[PDB]
Amino acid sequence: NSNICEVCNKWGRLFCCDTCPRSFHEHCHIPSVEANKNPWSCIFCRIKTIQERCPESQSGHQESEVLMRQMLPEEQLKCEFLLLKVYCDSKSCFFASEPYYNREGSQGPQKPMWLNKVKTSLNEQMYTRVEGFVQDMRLIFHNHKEFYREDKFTRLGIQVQDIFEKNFRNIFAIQETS
Ligand SMILES: [Zn+2]
Ligand SMILES: [Zn+2]
Ligand SMILES: [Zn+2]
Repeated sequence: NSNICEVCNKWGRLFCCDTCPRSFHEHCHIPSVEANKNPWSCIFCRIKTIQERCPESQSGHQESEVLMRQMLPEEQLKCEFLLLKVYCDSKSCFFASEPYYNREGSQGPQKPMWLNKVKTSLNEQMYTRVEGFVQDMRLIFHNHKEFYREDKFTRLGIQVQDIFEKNFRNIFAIQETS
């Protein structure tokens, strides 16, 4: 197995996947690494299994159809993995914890949002459809773009949104377009 966490790329107290060489900190993995379970399979392995059990799940889909899916166990897992893929990028640090807004010439967002809040919301089964999760994720970056206006820091929002959207299209097998 790897000797660094797959998500944050640091050593420490790592839990190792039994079916692939990835390792994780307890709370870097999503869901948090399960207490018992020997063997244990990580989220990457669990997603690969879904795909292997239903190869047709990789044919293209319309985003509108994906968004209306109810959060049954497989869609719950897919959203957890997509959230994890965003945390895998180091620039996710800027969006993880609860933000505050005091900048001359800008007003804070009406509905603040951040990664750890989405993480809690998934953990507590607060989303009933994929749309709920995707909306909160997109709102993180939209809030950031609006607040930082012409400051070059706005680019961080664009960058992390691009990681989110690329992973969304991959995980949910959105039909490729120009
Ligand atoms: Zn970690
Ligand atoms: Zn694995
Ligand atoms: Zn099948």
